[PDB]
Amino acid sequence: MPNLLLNPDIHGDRIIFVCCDDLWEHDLKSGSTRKIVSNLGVINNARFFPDGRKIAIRVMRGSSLNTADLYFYNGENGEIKRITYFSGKSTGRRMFTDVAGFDPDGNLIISTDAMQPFSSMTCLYRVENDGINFVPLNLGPATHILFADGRRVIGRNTFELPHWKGYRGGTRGKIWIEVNSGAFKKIVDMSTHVSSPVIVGHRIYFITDIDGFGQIYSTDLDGKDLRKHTSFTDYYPRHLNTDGRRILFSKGGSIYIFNPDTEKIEKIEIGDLESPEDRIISIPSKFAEDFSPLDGDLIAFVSRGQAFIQDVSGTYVLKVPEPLRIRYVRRGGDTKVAFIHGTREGDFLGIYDYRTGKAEKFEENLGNVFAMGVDRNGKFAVVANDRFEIMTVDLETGKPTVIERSREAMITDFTISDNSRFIAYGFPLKHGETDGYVMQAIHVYDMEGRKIFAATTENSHDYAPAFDADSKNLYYLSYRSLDPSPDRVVLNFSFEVVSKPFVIPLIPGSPNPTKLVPRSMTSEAGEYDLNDMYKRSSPINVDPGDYRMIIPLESSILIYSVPVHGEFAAYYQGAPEKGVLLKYDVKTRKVTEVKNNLTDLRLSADRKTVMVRKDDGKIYTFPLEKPEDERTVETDKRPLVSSIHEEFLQMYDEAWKLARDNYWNEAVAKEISERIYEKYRNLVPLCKTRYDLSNVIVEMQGEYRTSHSYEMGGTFTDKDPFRSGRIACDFKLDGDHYVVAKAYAGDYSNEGEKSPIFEYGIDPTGYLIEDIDGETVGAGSNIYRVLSEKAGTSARIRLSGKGGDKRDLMIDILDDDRFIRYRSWVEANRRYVHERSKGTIGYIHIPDMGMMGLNEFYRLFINESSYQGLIVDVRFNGGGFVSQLIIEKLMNKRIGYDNPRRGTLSPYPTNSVRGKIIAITNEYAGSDGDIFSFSFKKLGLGKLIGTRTWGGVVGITPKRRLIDGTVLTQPEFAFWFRDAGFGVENYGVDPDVEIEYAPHDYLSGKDPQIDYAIDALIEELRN
Amino acid sequence: MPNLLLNPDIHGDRIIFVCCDDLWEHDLKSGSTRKIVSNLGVINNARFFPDGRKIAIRVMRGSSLNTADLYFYNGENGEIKRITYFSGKSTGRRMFTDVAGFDPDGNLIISTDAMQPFSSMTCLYRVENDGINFVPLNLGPATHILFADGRRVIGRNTFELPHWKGYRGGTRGKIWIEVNSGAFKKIVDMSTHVSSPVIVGHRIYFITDIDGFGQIYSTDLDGKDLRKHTSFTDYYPRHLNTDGRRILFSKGGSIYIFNPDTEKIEKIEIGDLESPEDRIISIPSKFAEDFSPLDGDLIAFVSRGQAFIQDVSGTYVLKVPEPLRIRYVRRGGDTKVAFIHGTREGDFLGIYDYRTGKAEKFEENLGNVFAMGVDRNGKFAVVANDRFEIMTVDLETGKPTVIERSREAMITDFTISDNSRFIAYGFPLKHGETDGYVMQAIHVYDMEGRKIFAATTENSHDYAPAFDADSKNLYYLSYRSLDPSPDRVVLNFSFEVVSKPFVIPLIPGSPNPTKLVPRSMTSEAGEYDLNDMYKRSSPINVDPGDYRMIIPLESSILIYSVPVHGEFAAYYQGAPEKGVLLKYDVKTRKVTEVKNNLTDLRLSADRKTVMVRKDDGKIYTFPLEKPEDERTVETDKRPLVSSIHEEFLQMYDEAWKLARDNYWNEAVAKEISERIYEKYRNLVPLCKTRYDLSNVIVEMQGEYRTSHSYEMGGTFTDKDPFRSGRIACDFKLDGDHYVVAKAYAGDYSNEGEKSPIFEYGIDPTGYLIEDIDGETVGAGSNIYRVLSEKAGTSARIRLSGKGGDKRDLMIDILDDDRFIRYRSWVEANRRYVHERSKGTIGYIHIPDMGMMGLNEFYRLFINESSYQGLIVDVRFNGGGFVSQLIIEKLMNKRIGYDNPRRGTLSPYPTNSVRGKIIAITNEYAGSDGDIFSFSFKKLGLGKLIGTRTWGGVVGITPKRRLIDGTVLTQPEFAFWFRDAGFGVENYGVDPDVEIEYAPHDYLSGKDPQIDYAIDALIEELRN
Repeated sequence: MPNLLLNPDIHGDRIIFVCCDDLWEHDLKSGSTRKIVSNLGVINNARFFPDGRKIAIRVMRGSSLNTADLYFYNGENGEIKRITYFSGKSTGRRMFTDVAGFDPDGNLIISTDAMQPFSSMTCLYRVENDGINFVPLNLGPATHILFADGRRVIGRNTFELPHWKGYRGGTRGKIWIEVNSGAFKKIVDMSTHVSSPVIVGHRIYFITDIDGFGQIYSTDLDGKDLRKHTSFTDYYPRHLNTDGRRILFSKGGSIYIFNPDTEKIEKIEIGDLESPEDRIISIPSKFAEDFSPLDGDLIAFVSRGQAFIQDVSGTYVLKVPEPLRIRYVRRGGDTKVAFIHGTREGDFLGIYDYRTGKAEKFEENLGNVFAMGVDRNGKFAVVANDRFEIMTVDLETGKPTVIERSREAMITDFTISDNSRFIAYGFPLKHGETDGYVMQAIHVYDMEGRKIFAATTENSHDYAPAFDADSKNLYYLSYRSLDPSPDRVVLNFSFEVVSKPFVIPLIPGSPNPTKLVPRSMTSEAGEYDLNDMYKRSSPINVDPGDYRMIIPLESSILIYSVPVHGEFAAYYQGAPEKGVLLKYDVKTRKVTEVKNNLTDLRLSADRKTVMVRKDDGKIYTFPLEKPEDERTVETDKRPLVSSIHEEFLQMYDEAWKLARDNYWNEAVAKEISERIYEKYRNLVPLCKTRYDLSNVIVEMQGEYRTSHSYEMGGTFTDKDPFRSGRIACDFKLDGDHYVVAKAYAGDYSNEGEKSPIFEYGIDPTGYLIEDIDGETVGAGSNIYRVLSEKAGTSARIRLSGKGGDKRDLMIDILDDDRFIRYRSWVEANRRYVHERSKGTIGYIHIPDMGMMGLNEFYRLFINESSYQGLIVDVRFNGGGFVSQLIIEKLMNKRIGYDNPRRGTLSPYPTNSVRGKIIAITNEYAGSDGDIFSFSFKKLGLGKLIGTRTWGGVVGITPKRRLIDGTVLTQPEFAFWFRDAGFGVENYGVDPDVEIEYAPHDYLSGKDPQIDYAIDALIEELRN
Repeated sequence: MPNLLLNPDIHGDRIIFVCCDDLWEHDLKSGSTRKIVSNLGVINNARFFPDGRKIAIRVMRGSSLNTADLYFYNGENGEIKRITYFSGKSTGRRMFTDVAGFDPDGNLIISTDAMQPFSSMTCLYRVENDGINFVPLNLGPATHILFADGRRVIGRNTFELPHWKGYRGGTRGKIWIEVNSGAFKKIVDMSTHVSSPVIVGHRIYFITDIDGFGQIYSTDLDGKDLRKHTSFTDYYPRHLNTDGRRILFSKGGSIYIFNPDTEKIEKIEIGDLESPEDRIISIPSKFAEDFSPLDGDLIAFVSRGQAFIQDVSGTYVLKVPEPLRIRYVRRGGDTKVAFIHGTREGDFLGIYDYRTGKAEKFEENLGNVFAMGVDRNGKFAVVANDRFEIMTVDLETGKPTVIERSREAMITDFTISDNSRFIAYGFPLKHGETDGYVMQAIHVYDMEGRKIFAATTENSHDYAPAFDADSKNLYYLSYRSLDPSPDRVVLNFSFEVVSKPFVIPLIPGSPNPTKLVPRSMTSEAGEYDLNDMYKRSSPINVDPGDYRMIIPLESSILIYSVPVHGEFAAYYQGAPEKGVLLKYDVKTRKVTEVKNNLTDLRLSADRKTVMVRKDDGKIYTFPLEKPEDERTVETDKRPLVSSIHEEFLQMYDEAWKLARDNYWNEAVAKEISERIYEKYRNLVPLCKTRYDLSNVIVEMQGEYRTSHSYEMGGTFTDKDPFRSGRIACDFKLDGDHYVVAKAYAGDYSNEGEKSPIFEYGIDPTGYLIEDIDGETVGAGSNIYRVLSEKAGTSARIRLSGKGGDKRDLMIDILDDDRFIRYRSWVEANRRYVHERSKGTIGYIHIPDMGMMGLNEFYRLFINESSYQGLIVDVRFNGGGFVSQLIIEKLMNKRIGYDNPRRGTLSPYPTNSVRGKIIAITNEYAGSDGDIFSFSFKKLGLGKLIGTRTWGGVVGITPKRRLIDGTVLTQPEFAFWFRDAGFGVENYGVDPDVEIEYAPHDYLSGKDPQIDYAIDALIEELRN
């Protein structure tokens, strides 16, 4: 059982590399190997210093390796020391904050965005005093910095891209070079991506897959004389590193060597190194899901692919006796529960009796199940697959019977009548193969006569169907109560609270039960008749809002309400939505609160037990009759047990299946999948850590050669994320004191947009930081570290300005100051554009096409839209989906005015740009950012200035995760531009005018992109 | 900066050893070193298998390394695997559950007490199927098992004893040997302790300090031909281990080699290996203490030697700017706090103003301070030292002035009048230099006239003095309200609730304020007169109970009550005592509850703020006027920061000082201390882990050559303790199924004394365990592991007995079953003694001389005391202090009877033993156990049978701990037996008849000690 070796570095006979997240050293001479450093978290890069004595190491921390920082290793005394306290943000695809290289003097040059507004601004910094001070090289963003003959060699976006093989977009790795002690020239700019550059002698060796596969090449210090050296076919080579003599690298999990002279490729022998305990223990709550209430006051829940029947206490627990991957568990009888078991083949229905033991599992495939339920009389079950089908499976025989198939989306919202006769469900529809919206009409299926009826019309969104106990009327919710709500910032209106409940008696002639129509004055007791029942529909007198569930009770109705709120947290942090359980008494027609702070709710089949999760993450349970009596559902009593190798295989196959099942093009999928499966499956057994699995999985995802194949979430370590103390400032070591080199601030009156020092009425810029919380900082005291240890609290900071000016304030040491830096940048550029255009041009910047973008666009769109000209800077735009909405705005043309008796003119439309517009874009703007760029030109809103953009317009919508919480993504929505097709994908967008931003432009402190834009508009504004 | 190397093992050129809790391997040949295993917790022993390929490792877990288990290491593939799930209990002095040796076949033999009733029964077991099955060798308790010429060599109690150099007690390490394929003979039994035995050729090499220091010796396989090989003088050698050729060992932190042939000693070169981050982060709550409320609703508290001023929230925190070791912090003004700083020299008073910054620290030494307080007007402070002095320190000048010095105990209970004029305190006294009890009388000191007065008489215990706001009357509590409470088991009575409050008006003529004597009917307003004030004393009408504090308020009085409760938990688990704050309204004379679940309480100087800790460990704070409004005091917001090397030095010096300051003999102390200081201080800088420090400290404690020098508590790891699933049963692998070899049970009707399976009315013995919680256990499934994973929960266990008998019950998987095994043993021996003496002899066993002992003694004393003869088995007795109480019982002689008209005779006394008594004792009974043994003979209660006992009769009473919570102990109370002196110490007690318990006696399954006892009594019972 060998390991998965990777990311090596060489120096003489010694060779360091990574295995099991730890760092190892190998001596070709003796042939021995040893672990030189461990227990620091997950390590992915280790670099030999010039002398070959010390080693710079990049280690990641946080459950999902969302944070990272650099460490030093002295192989002389075995000393270990943290160098940076930046807590750089990183993801699988962009593992920023690493070693850039070493300067001639033998000093370490790092690449980080810790002090930058945009993650992609991984600017270069020279490390001094072991992390005490940091001197910027002002060469702009870079991933590698080599030196040759006194010439700086810069590698841009030159990190590996395993997730996207054959990438040819604008963010492809490129190489520049110095020519005139300050002048730079781009020398390697192939059609494909260039990664991991090295210089042996006077040639730069790098990797690219221009020929269709990853190989090693080289060229003189002028990007000329290209040569193809290796000819691999098994796995792409990665992580090139050298010592000046030979080149080192990794492939398919082994460490190889390439001698530039001999041009010979040889594999290093290392054999087995480490085989940790395969049987691991996990905490059920960390991976729990699908919590459901059963009879006898029991509970059912799924975790890490396993299922359990336990009591609220968590003291008596039973595991369902079934192999890996239980997707769903559902009450199917007094002591019987029905489950959904998934395998590489698909999803299958199962049944288990936690009393006897009988667990006969079916074999009839159901495809990819996403919803499952069982009638109250354990006769059959209802299932929804990704084929958009809703079906009934005979819980006795196992024969699934398709009832109806939607052609727009899955039928996951359904309910069964208590008498097991009707099945009401939401049926997504469209009235055209290209409609912009998808309607949803409730459908009712009758088990007798086997026929479908329309409970609702197909003009809006009707959902949450639910029958009453006696099964006499069908209740449901709908967004039909249209009534606009005003926007407090932008002239606009939205449908905020347009949800309302309705009812439909299954017996014609019977009135709305909530209308309290005296029995003596009605003549019900007719007979079921579901024909044209959508005509008998009636609403229930309850104020419009945002309802997600309706539960009909004897003399009351429970409703789940979701108060209006922003979507920022939900969009970026996946933060759960907050609701509250409301009660409506039919008699009194009064509403009340039953339970708040709910983020999820489930209800028993008997309607007597309620199970819910609150905003605190915990799960509770209480009787509907006495909601005051809730208990906490504990599950962390019994350890969760599993096998790494069994889970890793399971996880690989699922990742491999989703990638295949969700790829936008089914054809390409059948081929790529079938051609990459085995190849990458053989590496799984070499994996010992979640990080090992990641390497295998990502490389296999790259085999689809498309954008948006990401891997997020998942548990990679038990190490806590790195902390970084921030006060929105820039420090500089000058003598024996740290000086406030810069004090970031954007809109003083906005929230969280300035150095917390400003609250004390003083701009820290220029002042000298004496000490923090008593401890003196400076020449012999790392301020970065001290601040790190105070992150998230308030500390006393003694400062000193001009003269005898001395301050001693309680400052809030923030955990992050990115946004403050972003806003600072935007406001700077905004001030710049005004002054240079003599107050005739506006400025607006769009960070992404998500909630934040929407925020930033409108934040300035309301003050900048009425200038002679407008600059819509969309550089570094991270994509999203709201581009269409922003374009729609800019699309407006001013065609009139309103003349008031008093006041100023009112432009019509209001959201109309006054004059000429111009867009700025770089290679760091992609996805929706790609779409926005192409559109801006295509619609002729103005000229596009900058550099070709990213080029990944195949959207995604993940709907399933791995048993460890990992959320993988698959390019499922290919964007097709009219008169261009899918051309944008794997290419990007070409600006009308290309304005490069060379390393020398950064050294001169000039932005050639924004300058051109401004100067260009002034020219157009001469008319 | 080198490391502290230790506990090595050798094999050829390779040499494994421990450094920084991790295991390392060194190759003499190449001279290189590497860490072969880490992150398992703290490792102290590593043993090479025969083939030299695999390695057995013993690792400890739990904050205080209170738990341990064994792991395997395959140097071929680098596989790691946990072998045992016993969760063996261990302490610094007795690190049980380790590798005993290897049998001829190359199998691992382990020594553990996991399945034994007494910790000292570290019986031998052969490991099979990598921990699947365990086969007992039935050779009795052993620490080492070697083999030579087909002869078993057993080493009893042969582990190292660094804490007690020159130990010559009965538990001293000894060596036995087989002579007749079943017959054993003791061969090495020197006067001193023999540790770490090895066999090179045909000689056993071990270590002993018979010459006054640790050295290596050897003798033929007959304990003959003694030879002294080494002649060290720097540090004792430890952990001998060999491969058959050369011997390996450690000394003063280095690894050495000894060649039996050459007889040459050589040091192995290893140099620096690991130097972790010196700056560590700790959690304040984990080491907090001395929490105190200040003004402005602020809080003060001490942790890990540091002090802080923070708000209840813990958001605004200030550290007191003072070097290590702040013992106490006390409010001394609006923004000023007084503190007690400790150094190697002693304790000193200090003052800090968290507003300005002025922190002038005094230099006048105060000795060892244990109580400190400041008047309400920040003029002076009151201090109590271990010299038994109470003094006033001028908070301005610094001049301490001794007021009074007790000669019995410290004066820690004192209070200052609000007007700063009187100082009331408890003054411990005796009316004889040999009295059995120490009385305590409240004393009052007047700052004006400077004279002491007697507030109370010296006939009992008067405490908790407290003045009223106006400083007109002095309140206090006393245990004078004598009134006996009946014992529900043993004919006895105790003073349970005899506490009551009293008051003393400082102005003669003034009545008891609580008596509500109409002002119009009294003529107070006299003048202070403290003369014969103890005559004016008066009680306050409040029911007797167990009060710890009394707080006089305007029209009410607060009293801290402690409901009667057992002391088991408090005695063994140090569990805090539970109290409740009560309120007494002077007017209504009615009592009420203010706050419960309190385990500690503090009160502001203004009597308006209350700070308390509840049984949940958290700290709260609430206004006395509105006790319903309490907030939680948080402190874990700001990380606690420190330096390992600065703390380690601090901790060493303190451990070194306490050891010196508390040794029973001052003379011996001055010499030993001064002679061992530097020698062990030079090792501190080599320490990197708490375990490294422990090694140094323990060795230095051993330099006192006395018993009771222990080291408990302290934080050694962040690893959670090992878990062990137990159901009071013994399993045996038979084929492919585990069989219940034994089902332990003691008194079926008592609590926690039988296998939880019994509750289902079935004796598991004989049955076959099929599966647990679904998972099948047996040949290919470690039941020990499975049970471990269900510890502390209830699991479904399928069993199978004779015929088609099959059970399926929900069993409680316990975390431990020691007590159930102990009770089983006692009951077995009890049943045995009855049957063999034909029902004429009783049996009683005393496990220790603590609360449990008291429990077990009376548990059987009431049914066994009236037989013709009695056996008081006190083997394995762990000591304590209640021996005197048990003797007093047995001391009773039956001299009469009560003849009833109906019923049976009543013996007088009731607690009188009917006839002849006989005691059984082994080397595993010590301390009070030692005292009991000597006494039993000395008083002639009967004969003593067994083997010489432990020999450590120098008691301890720790009263101070290290900044990391570590609790060190120092032999402070030397026991002097009349007509024998201190002879018992370092020797033990000699039984009238010596009955050894050889290994062959265990193999025959016979107890020669209990047999002799029974047979001997029958002989005496012939009269």
